[PDB]
Amino acid sequence: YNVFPRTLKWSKMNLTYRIVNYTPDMTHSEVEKAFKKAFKVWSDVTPLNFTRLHDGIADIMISFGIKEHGDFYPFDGPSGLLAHAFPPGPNYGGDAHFDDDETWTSSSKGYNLFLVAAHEFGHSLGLDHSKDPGALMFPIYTYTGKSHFMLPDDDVQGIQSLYGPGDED
Ligand SMILES: NC(=O)[C@H](CCC(=O)O)NC(=O)CCc1ccc(-c2ccc(-c3ccccc3)cc2)cc1
Ligand SMILES: [Ca+2]
Ligand SMILES: [Ca+2]
Ligand SMILES: [Ca+2]
Ligand SMILES: [Zn+2]
Ligand SMILES: [Zn+2]
Repeated sequence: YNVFPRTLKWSKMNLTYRIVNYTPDMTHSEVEKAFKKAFKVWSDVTPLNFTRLHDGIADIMISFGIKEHGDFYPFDGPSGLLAHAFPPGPNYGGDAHFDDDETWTSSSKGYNLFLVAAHEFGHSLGLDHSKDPGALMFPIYTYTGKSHFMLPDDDVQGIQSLYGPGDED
């Protein structure tokens, strides 16, 4: 695994997030739950906590967009780039953007929002790309048909090197 240069990292363990808008492809309930499940991937093996905020500015702002969408990193229509995320820091640090030209799903048809989000949140938390083909932080989108996603050992090691492991006894 690899961490971002400068080892940009969250100093607080209690993070907040907020979904600013939604993709039409899935119900709101379904989108909220994917992102929640994506966060649990990482908080299960660390002392990090993710709390939904009702309004205002959360540590991790989550949104959808197409093409030119408000920053200087436009999306590219269907296929190609699926999402992008900013490394830990103030303001736009931690924020994740997802390309709504993609068809998002909770299954195998389209791109699976949960798996893309889980990979993107790895970035928000300070992981770069892994050279290990079995890694969640591997740079190529990869589908799995497993009910209970198992975060690969490479990512566990990577994220624990930043934040230590999860709780005890
Ligand atoms: N093409 C680009 O320039 C951007 C850069 C932004 C970025 O890298 O974040 N990449 C993407 O959009 C693809 C983002 C991406 C999303 C998901 C996954 C992804 C990787 C592995 C598994 C997986 C790993 C183990 C078991 C089952 C699934 C799932 C999703 C990889 C890259
Ligand atoms: Ca795209
Ligand atoms: Ca932020
Ligand atoms: Ca869409
Ligand atoms: Zn963006
Ligand atoms: Zn990536």
